[PDB]
Amino acid sequence: RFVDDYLPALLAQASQLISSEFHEVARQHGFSVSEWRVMASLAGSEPISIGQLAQVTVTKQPTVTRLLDRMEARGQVERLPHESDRRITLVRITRKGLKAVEHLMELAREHERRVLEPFGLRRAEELKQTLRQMIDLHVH
Amino acid sequence: RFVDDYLPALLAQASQLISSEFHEVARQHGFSVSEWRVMASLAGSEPISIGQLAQVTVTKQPTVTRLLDRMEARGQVERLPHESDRRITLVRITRKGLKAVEHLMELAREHERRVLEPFGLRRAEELKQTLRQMIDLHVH
Ligand SMILES: O=C(O)CCc1c[nH]c2ccccc12
Ligand SMILES: O=C(O)CCc1c[nH]c2ccccc12
Repeated sequence: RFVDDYLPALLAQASQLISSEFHEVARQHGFSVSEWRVMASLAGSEPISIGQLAQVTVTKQPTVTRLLDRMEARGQVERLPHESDRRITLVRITRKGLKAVEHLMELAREHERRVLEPFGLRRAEELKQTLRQMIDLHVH
Repeated sequence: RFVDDYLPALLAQASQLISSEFHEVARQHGFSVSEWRVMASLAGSEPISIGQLAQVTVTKQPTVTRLLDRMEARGQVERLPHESDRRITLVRITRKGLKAVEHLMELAREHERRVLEPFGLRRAEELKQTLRQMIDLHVH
């Protein structure tokens, strides 16, 4: 059957199944999916643009802006002007947001280790390498 | 940074970027994303359950049921009773739906070939193999 080997379908199914496993943990720790994606994407990062955040969190930019309105109100993130461009807003995690998400990030790493363990280090690194190359070739 | 190598984030970004490329083609041919996923998942398939269709199309089951209401009204799919279980509904593509989607499926195969060409046959097959194994290990 067409769908059994069609790459976009395989990527989307694998992504949904693994992510839905971790979302149960995230919600048990008081996070929504979008809050978790934003804080995990910003943790240990320099400030990035709203558009970059939208791409890496796979969230539409108007949705991200509304999310940042409330996460900034809760002191978990901060928006800042671009040092040069008046049309670009940067965003960073605050210390409060980092402390809020650090434990969950450790649980995320453990869950990822469990997902990748049956494949071995070689196949795991090959998968991550291929995905990174694909993203860098298709990002706008 | 955590997010740069986190497998669920890599899978979701790669999936979104590649799929969004093909969705432009699908809509130019008059398909919505959900209609394309249903018809492509059913093409060349025996009847499958609603729950199976929801999993492979990564669409919530109530959403799939509403979608099938209108696709069945347009004669593109047919729901049928399970030969044994009264609690299971099966669904299939009709000849009309297959003829509607066949050309688009060829374009999908060409787009996939372009996406995978830089990686080579070995890395492409390794990726598809790993994704299939991951789905089969995490599907409920
Ligand atoms: O490209 C998409 O629309 C998402 C990938 C995808 C998930 N399930 C699918 C079933 C058939 C064709 C494509 C898909
Ligand atoms: O697990 C998810 O919520 C989807 C995967 C995902 C996409 N972008 C992300 C950014 C940070 C952490 C996880 C993700």
